[PDB]
Amino acid sequence: GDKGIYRHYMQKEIYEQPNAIKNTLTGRISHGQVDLSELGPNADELLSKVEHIQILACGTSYNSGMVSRYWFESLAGIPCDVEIASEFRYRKSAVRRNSLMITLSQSGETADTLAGLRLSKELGYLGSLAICNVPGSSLVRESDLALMTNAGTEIGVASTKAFTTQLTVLLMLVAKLSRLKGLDASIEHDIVHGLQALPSRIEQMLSQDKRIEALAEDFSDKHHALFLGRGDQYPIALEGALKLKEISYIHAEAYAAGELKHGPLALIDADMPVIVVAPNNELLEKLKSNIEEVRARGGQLYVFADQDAGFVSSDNMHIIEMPHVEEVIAPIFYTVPLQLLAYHVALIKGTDVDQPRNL
Repeated sequence: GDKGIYRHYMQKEIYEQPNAIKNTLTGRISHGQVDLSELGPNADELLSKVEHIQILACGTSYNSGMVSRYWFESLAGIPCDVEIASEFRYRKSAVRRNSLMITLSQSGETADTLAGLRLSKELGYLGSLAICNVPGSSLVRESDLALMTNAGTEIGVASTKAFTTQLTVLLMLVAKLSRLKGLDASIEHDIVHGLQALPSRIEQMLSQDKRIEALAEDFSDKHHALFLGRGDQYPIALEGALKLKEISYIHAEAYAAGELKHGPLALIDADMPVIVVAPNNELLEKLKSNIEEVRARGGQLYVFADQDAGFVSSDNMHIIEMPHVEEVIAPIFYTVPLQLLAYHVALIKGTDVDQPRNL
């Protein structure tokens, strides 16, 4: 990795995101559909007889996994369950009738997943689709089926592109399975549309850089933050929180937006800004009401929403507007501002973005 124009690998990776997402599509879309042809002819058996998915990873790879759960359950109608590699490999787990081992992972060497998988062999899982990003290495070698996200490599210790790409492949596989089960096949095409939209929708968001450099000032000297998502956006709060913990060292915690008032609200003052990710109007109405209950301790709500939704900043709710995007890929879109955000906080605090402390 040569740095080129950028200050850091991480910045670079963020800015490489649209491209990399190109590559993870190159020849997986043809006749404008999902071609899972590197899979080899022994692929499509199996996937048809699936009535449950089990995903299994660490770090950020886990959050990508968590996202794609929401997808399956609603889009492909296939039960999905997510687990942290370490939590898995030490419980007697009940197995699900006919189950797939999707094991998400970056470089596919990750100690914990690796043996997570192995335990499934002897637990009688239908088998193993790995998703990962390095050719032939220990996870790749022992998995039945591969889905190399080929990102070019990620040098910064904070997963950026690696997240988006994994989300993409997750997304194709949602499509492959939705057809291999009969359903509306429009439900494939939405994915495919959004899927092709995506690369330049991120460039949309990338251009918005500057406006995020602004907001990070609001965050650069805080020591707590509270990221709030719902449904499939919630796992994006986990990725939000995570990155802020990771590269800016702020205590960031993510939380189900519904749940503000069973715990955290009492934590909010001038030192814990609350970020929400992409609420709908009904949600926002509750959060608005929540945060007003704490205007006195000087708490602020920062909301990332569709310019299209016409929310308006009141004095202590601050709308950050993003462009419209197609619901199917929203989760992927919204990742980037949180990435840039964290990154800019890190930049202003001057903390070691590429190799951050203890990670």
